[PDB]
Order: sequence, then C-alpha cells, then structure tokens
Amino acid sequence: DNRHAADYQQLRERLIQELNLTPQQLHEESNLIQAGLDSIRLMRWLHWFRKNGYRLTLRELYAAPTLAAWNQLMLSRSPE
Repeated sequence: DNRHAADYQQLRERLIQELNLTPQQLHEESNLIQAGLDSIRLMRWLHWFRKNGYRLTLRELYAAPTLAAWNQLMLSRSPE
C-alpha cells in the first residue's frame, strides 16, 4: 500500500532488478530473505528509508522480511 509511501515504490522498482527478481517473485507479500536479499542490500536500503525521514530499523526488516513489512513500517508509524 503506497500513498506518500509511493517513495518506497521506487525502492521496490529498483528492488526488482536489484536481485533480478521476477514480478511473480516480487510482490509485496513476497519474502525478501526467501529471494536472497543479501544484507548489504538490507543495509543499503536503511539509508533509503531514512532519506525521507521514514521510520524503521533494519532489525524489523529481518524480523519480517517482506516488502509489505518494510513498506507498512512507514504507514504504521504515520498514516501517509
């Protein structure tokens, strides 16, 4: 779900080619550790969130490794 969160869409739009994932392998419920998202990607993305002041910690992206989680961590801490 992306309204202001549409910023995350660009994170994700890149994320598709980042591991070279198929769209059927990369929808928001798709597991990122399952797709093989290395921790550098994981740690690269942290800066990309905090870029717009988005609010999450990488510990949460490991805990629930799905695009949806990283994404909803924006909306669930401020409705946007």
